[PDB]
Amino acid sequence: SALTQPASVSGSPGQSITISCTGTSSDVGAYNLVSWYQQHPGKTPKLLIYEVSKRPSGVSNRFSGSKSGNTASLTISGLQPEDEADYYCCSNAGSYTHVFGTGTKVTVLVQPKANPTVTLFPPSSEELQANKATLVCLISDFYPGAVTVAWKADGSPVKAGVETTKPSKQSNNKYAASSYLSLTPEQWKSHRSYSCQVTHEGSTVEKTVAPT
Amino acid sequence: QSALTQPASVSGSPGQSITISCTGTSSDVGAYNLVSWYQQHPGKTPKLLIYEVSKRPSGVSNRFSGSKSGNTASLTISGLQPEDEADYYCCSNAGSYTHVFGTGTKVTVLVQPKANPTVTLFPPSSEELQANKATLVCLISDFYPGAVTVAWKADGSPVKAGVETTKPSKQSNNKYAASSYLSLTPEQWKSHRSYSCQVTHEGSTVEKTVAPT
Ligand code: NA
Ligand code: NA
Repeated sequence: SALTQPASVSGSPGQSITISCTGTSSDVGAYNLVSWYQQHPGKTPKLLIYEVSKRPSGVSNRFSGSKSGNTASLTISGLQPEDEADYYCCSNAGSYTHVFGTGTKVTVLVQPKANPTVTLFPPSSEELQANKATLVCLISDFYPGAVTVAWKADGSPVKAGVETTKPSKQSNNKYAASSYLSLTPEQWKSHRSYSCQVTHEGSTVEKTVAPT
Repeated sequence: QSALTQPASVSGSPGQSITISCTGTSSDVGAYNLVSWYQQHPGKTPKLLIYEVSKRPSGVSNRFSGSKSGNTASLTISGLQPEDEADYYCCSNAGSYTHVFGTGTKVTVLVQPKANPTVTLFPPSSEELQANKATLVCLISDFYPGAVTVAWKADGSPVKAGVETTKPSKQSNNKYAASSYLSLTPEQWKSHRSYSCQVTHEGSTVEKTVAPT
């Protein structure tokens, strides 16, 4: 069973952050064999900590590790922009078996937090004339680069047919993403409205669209 | 702190060949002819595939082969089959009585054919126009691999100002999706006769056109 980590955390340059990683008494709690890895996208992982608290040669002392019960912790002090990466824990579940955490993305805040602009598009006429009814929810100009998207039909949940893209930085150094909802024309015309609800930093924006 | 470095995961198509790498040091992989390879399916006991770099036990298919060069060892799986989907681990002697193991590689077996993108061009929405904005969205979906080139036109003429295109991301069907949006004022939108989104993917081109109404 995988080890449990928070999906993300953020801090300002110079701050201290802490990442926790929770397992069971058969792995994290059974041995002092917890290791921490830093991975930038596309690069091989770098070992930061091994055996709970030991640093390999050449690893900065800004990184420290500890453990209490079935939870191991990685602390990063003096947060620097180069520390923006994915961090995952690893632990022995036995002599040869290892279990891995799900990874925590560390965001180093390089600009003010920005709530997203949300623009919802009904199906185009070309689309409906072709018996398609895809809706697109454009989400732009937000920071940091994480949002939660939920669709609705007449104020009821809709989970099937939804695809949301991973946020990516645009030219204004803010993040953009889109979510689209594949619908048949019958679904589109049988409801009074469809809604795209976008949540960012606990704040929620909902846009609504209706057949015409 | 020692471990043999393996890529976390690779993937290949049925029938093709893949090669896993296993990087050690001059004191283990590079020092001896004693690299082994194991295959493990979830919840099952590991199976020795290769020992002493390239020797194959009886009962192991000859589709598995091992080699090494310098401080890096390699396992090759020819004629990839669905049953080959598993975790693969390398190990090497670090000395007479010591051994180092690898971090493991998940081998996923999945057909991933090329696919040209579906392109849907959206004109400005009503609420957007009443807020004095007229963004156009070009939805680009269901393509593989994850690289496209988007070009916008107005009146058949190239337009690069005010366009943003998201980095393509893999969707639930293992194909990629992205969107390109063009930021206009309502006045710009109405002052043109035509707007077009042209998507290029592997020597294939799709152009969609929309006009104000
Ligand atoms: Na113009
Ligand atoms: Na045009």
